[PDB]
Amino acid sequence: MENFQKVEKIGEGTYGVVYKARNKLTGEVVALKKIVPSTAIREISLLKELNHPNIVKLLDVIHTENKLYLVFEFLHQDLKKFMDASALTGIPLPLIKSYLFQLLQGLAFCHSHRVLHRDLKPQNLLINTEGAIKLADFGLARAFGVPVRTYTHEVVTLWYRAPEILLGCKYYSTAVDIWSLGCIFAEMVTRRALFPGDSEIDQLFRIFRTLGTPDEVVWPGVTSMPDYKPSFPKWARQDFSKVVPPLDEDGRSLLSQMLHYDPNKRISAKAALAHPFFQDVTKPVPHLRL
Ligand SMILES: N#Cc1cnn2cccnc12
Repeated sequence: MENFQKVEKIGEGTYGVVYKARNKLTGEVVALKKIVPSTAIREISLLKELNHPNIVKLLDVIHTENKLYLVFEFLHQDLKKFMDASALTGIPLPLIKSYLFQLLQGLAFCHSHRVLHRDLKPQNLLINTEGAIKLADFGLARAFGVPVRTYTHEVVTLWYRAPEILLGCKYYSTAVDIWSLGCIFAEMVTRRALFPGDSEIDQLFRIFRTLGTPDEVVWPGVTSMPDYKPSFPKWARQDFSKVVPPLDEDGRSLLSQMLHYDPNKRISAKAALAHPFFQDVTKPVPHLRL
């Protein structure tokens, strides 16, 4: 693209290469995404108007030469590297709470417009020096489906995937995003992924092992989902105090609601913003290494 000067490759999404680049007329540095169906162009252009302080701004959509490029605001780090970087000591809780609170704000906005992310994970949560956290690639899954490999044949992570998706539900809701964000929340607290599955059954069975094999008591209609099998092992549910120590009562309460099996029982973003866990939320600034 002639108006852009590629500074460096900085990623490789499900969708393709991500470059840091600098607008040749506007001086602007941006994230340049290389990704043509009529539908997909009409879906992306909706995304241009879906603006929020906790959503990485889509600056431009360039359709030229049957190539598609998306230009986003550039942020210098993602939550994955920040988490690796804070492995030895952990993210201080007040910072974890701030990030969760901002991310729920993002989702509450998106969801109010009936837009899902579908593929939340630490690598798509982008952090700045100001104590801000933003959701990247929002709305991209519906525009281009969610691949098993990346264009680089990289394996797409299952770790944050909701059970109803794993169980073959076609028509899933905004609750899928709540699940993922609860998995990330647990991960920030404990410094280990909650459910690090390396296939779909392994991901489903890691879920069942911590939370209990769902049944018709806790999840009405589960046994009639497309990929449910009566032969599932029946595992007992673990208590959360074992799952996420040393998270406090409020956090653990909030966490369990974000991880309800039944997508209709699972906490909404808007209702999670009201949880008393956030009573004393503040906005710390992280110490970063640019
Ligand atoms: N999409 C996107 C995006 C915006 N800023 N970024 C920095 C690093 C990696 N990806 C991005």
